This record gives sequence, structure tokens and C-alpha cells, in this order.
Amino acid sequence: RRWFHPNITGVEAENLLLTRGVDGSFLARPSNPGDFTLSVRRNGAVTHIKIQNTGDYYDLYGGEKFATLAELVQYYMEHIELKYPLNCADPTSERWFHGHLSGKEAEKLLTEKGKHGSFLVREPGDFVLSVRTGDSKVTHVMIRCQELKYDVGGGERFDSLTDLVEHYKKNPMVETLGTVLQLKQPLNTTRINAAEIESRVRELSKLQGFWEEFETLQQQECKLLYSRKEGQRQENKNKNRYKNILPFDHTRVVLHSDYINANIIMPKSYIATQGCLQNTVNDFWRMVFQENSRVIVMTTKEVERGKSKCVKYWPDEYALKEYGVMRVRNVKESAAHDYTLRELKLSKVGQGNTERTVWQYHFRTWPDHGVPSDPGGVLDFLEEVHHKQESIMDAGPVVVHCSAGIGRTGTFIVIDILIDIIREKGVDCDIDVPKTIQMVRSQRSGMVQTEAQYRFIYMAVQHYIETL
Ligand SMILES: CN(C)Cc1ccc(-c2cc3onc(-c4ccccc4Cl)c3c(=O)n2C)cc1
Repeated sequence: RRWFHPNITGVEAENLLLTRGVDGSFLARPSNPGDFTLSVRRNGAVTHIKIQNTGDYYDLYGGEKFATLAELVQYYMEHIELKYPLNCADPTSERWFHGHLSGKEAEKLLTEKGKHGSFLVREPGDFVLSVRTGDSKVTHVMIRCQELKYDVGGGERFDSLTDLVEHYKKNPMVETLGTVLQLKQPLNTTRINAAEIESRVRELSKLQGFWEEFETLQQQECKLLYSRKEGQRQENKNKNRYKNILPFDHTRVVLHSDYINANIIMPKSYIATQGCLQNTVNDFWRMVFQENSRVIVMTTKEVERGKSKCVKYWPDEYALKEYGVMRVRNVKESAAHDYTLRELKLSKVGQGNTERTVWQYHFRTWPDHGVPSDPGGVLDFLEEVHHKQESIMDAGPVVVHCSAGIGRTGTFIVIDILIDIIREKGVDCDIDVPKTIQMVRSQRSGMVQTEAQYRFIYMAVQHYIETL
């Protein structure tokens, strides 16, 4: 994911592509903050293509909608031509880069939060590599920056700290007394104690910190390019709401027509899915039935900004309907401020004794773009959903959907996973928002779409702990 440059202007991108690139050379960069630009070189000229994400997907002008920037790039490199990634040498979005950090503060972080192999890189004009080895000691290796090249005092001269770090991660430096300076894992600094969320929120709200953390998490999406073959099959193309927003094969829900654009999310489990198409309503009820799901969370309106987001897959109040071999009665509709509750009874046609109540919680006030200004409403909604799920003996995974099932769906599931830790373990527990996001993202592409949603998750968690 070296083709992503986090701090460059359009003019900087043009000079990079014109003097250091060739025709087919490309880079992606953040632009209107919240938007992205794909800068491509074609016939000695640089073209700037806008990528927009309001929280649902990455919408590329002239192209398609995607779950990640790494998925967008992979698709266009495997299918204006993107031939050559122009690699960024800036270490800002690397998990191990700490910029300004003292040798005492870095030794303090590594002593408290570190283990064998924990390393970091910090900053006159030179850098320091601080590593922990044992079960124990902390070693500091100087990194000279000579003529825009990096070295440890001998041997190879690297063009970037990333190239130096990856080389010594594969071929570790051995101290001339036996110690192998193993660079196993970057030091974990994102994990906070639940009780100190307000201190972290304040630190991340400073010049912004939330953007710096979200973008470091985004640089790890390249490790999540898992196969999505079943969703690419001819027979399954029109079962997808967005052609390239597909479920991973290793986590996809298999129906025992075995396909649905849904994935199991394991932290209480979830099924993260897209908004129904008219041709997928029957597949959706077969999923709910097979998975013994008793609660559905819908986080979109049927129609948003004049576009359909999910077809009406449930009957009108008091009506009874058949969806293939599935049968749904809408027993009762209850309305609250932020949402609607629908009591549905699901059964298999011809088999009365298969009946179960399915509670549909439909959140109706999420803004068309961005996030709600206060997380109170979402939290009250998640609280009520949790209690319904917990009250039902041996209930299957909670079904969660929006339009593509990655943005709002990913936000709701992540808040819910985090809140759950605080329910069982209490205000005296460890919470790690990006580790948790990365974990859910390995189960469905691009779960949690924007920095606004990312900030919303911290704020939601902050509010839950405060109202305790
Ligand atoms: C403020 N600067 C100067 C210091 C600083 C602070 C925090 C980080 C940091 C940010 C991260 O954003 N996602 C992950 C992540 C990715 C994959 C898996 C798990 C995780 Cl936690 C992540 C991470 O690991 N680290 C360490 C890096 C540098």
C-alpha cells in the first residue's frame, strides 16, 4: 500500500509523477477533506480522479464503488491504465513510527506495554530504532539519514525507513555477543484502559489525532485482500448490490443457490450483510432461518437521496407473506424516536413447528451523509438490541445491514463489540478500537468506512462509560 501518500498536495503528486514516474504510474492521496484523489500519469500528462466516501463505500468517478482503496487498486491493476504504483517513502502511517519521542519515554512505553520483539522508530534529522528482547532489555540503534538514504552505520543504504525496517525484520541485526535484535511486532500504544477513554479522546482530538490513527489502520488493509471468488461467479453477479463489494469466501454465509452477500462476524455473533435486492429477498429469509437469527438490525431507510438502499423485505403490519419456502407474518410495529421495532414470525411453509419470532430493529434517523452529531440515540438503540438478543435462549447471530453492509453496519457491530467488553469485564478492562476494527475487517471487507465513523465509535464508547 506504498502507493498511498498521506501528506501531499496535487502539485506535489504531479511533480512526483512527472519527474519520478512514467506512463501508467499512479498514486492515491487524501484531498475537500474526507475525499481521495487517484493521480495517474498518461501520455506525459497527470490526471486527477476524485474518490468520494460519505460512509457507504469508495465511489470512484469514471469507475465503480469499492470496499477499500487496496481493493479499488487491485481491481484496476488486474483488469486510463494503472500500471506502476509510485511508492511513498514517508513513514507517517506505519504502525512502528512515533515521530517525536524521547529515549526515556520510548524506553518507558517498551518497558510497560512491550514484550519480546516489540519495536518502534522515532526521531537532529536522524532516527532511532528502539527494540525490546527477553521475556528482558531495551536496545537503541541509531539510523543516520545521509543524502535522503537510511542506514544503521554499515552495509545497505535504504531509500526509506520502511525499506530499512522490512530488511531488518527479515534479516535481524545480531549483537556481537549473541542477542538477535528481532523486530517481531510494533509496540501497541492504541490499547487504553476503558476508564481512561476521555483522556485518549482528548489526546486524539488534538492537532487531528483521530485522522493520524485511522490512516495508520487503513495502511493495514493490504493484508486483508482475501479471496471473494464465489461472489464473482456468473450465477452470483446480480445477487450483489455493488458488483465489486463482495464477501470473503472464508467467512461468507453458505446457504444449504448457496450464495448471499453476507459474512459471519465473530468478535455473541453477527451476520454483516447488504440491503436486500428484489431478487435476494428469498435468500435473505433462508439465511435468517438457517442461522436461527432472532434479531435484525437495519441501519438505513429504504430510500435515501432518491436512491433505493434496501427493498421492503418484511410484510406490512398484520399482513402475512411468503418469500419462497419462507413465510413471514408482521405481528406488530412499535415506534420509538430514532427507530421502529417490527415483531415478525418466521416459519418454513408446510412446517408449522418451525415458527420463531424475529425482531427487526429499524434505525431511521442516521444522516444521509456522515454520522449523527450525538451518539446517545445509537447507544439506546444498541442497548435495547442487546437486551432482546440476551433474553432469547440459544438465539443465532444478530443480522446487521445498511445498503452495502460495510459502513454503518461495520460501525454498529464495532460499537456493539466494544460495549460488550465493558458489560462483562466492567469499566476496568482493556479496549483497543483499531485492533478490533482490523479483526472485523478480516471477516468482511472495509467494515468501518470513514474517519467520521471511526471518531463516532470512540465518542459512542466515551458516552457509554460516562453514563455508567
Ligand atoms: C502518535 N504517533 C506519533 C504515535 C503512534 C500511535 C499509535 C500508532 C498505532 C496506530 C494504529 O492504527 N491501527 C493500528 C493497528 C493496525 C493493525 C492491527 C492492530 C492495530 Cl492497533 C495501529 C497500531 O498498531 N499502532 C501502534 C502508531 C504510532
